Amino acid sequence: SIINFEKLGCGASGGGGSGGGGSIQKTPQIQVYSRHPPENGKPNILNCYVTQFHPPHIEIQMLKNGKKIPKVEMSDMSFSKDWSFYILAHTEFTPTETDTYACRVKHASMAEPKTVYWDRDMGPHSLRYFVTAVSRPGLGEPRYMEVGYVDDTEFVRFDSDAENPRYEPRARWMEQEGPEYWERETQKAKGNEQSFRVDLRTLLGCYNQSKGGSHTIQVISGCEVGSDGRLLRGYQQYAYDGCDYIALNEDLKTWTAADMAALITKHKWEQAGEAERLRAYLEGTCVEWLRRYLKNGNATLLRTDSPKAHVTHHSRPEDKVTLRCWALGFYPADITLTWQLNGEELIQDMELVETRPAGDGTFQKWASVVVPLGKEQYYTCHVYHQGLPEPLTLRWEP
Repeated sequence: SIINFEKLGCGASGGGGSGGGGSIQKTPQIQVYSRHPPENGKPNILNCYVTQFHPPHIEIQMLKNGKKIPKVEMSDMSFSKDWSFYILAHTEFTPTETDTYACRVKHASMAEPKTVYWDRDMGPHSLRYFVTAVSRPGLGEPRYMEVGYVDDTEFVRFDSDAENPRYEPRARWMEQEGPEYWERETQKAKGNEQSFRVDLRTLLGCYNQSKGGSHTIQVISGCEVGSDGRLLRGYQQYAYDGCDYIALNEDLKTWTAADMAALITKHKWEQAGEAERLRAYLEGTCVEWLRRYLKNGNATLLRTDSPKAHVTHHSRPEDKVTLRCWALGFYPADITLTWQLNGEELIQDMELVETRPAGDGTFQKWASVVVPLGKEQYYTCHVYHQGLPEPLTLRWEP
């Protein structure tokens, strides 16, 4: 159960650089890839994973031979611990030898849309809430969202963009909570929404920003608990336009303000005993609810799916070849892939892709090395994942 938020009540920012006020934007990183190994003539799903961007507004289109693909589904948007947003667009498709696919992204951080072509050569637990408030001049009321996570698995979500917005289960094991829970969480969310609506207004004044621009407030709030059930760490951190604003220190008693506007918030909260209020929530309410949720989803929350790995072989100019080690169908996302040349791990030549969602609950990742033609048997790929009885070791098999 998320905490009830207290307004920030900012002061003049005196902006002369980085503050959370008028954010310097983050450029989207894009990966375009299929969910399953591509086989000409076989139905598949093409994914366009977009990450690391800010502001949250973004336009994504998928293209086939240069023409917009009509039905492209979009996952709900989320953001990461570094405040940046991410989303997954995907479409059903049947690849052929000559059809070209691409993903085009328009975002305020770039002068023009970026088009990326699909190339297919071959113990401890936590309860965290990620909150987003985004003003939208000319597009309606501010959008407000509360997204809850138990150990990185989304389990609840409230999104104001509806006629009767309500807290909703995002994990099937939450269906164990009765009507009272949903009703209470929903009303609390609607109350929190009001506090953020007010803060968006006052921050504009503090940062001397135009009433015509869109701005974002983000919060990460929650607790991390050990296997013995004791609180390991408590979190209450805010960001304005993607930049740190104010955060509760690990002592759960003091605040760290990031700019002059936040200094005023700190003083107000100091005088009002806000840290004391958060400490109580973090050490009690937060931990108690986390225990309840962990009970509710128990096995689901400790599940693993081991990676299925294989190495593919690709030509290069002259006497070189690329060996690519693939890890597919694994869960959770944490994984390590390495390449070794007779006992040593390679850094120099290795290329990697950020771990990405297959779109079915599992993840994918690959790591490659460029090696001399004829020396493929001198290299071995190593795959490390918590679901494996032991690390996988593999080599190119012609």
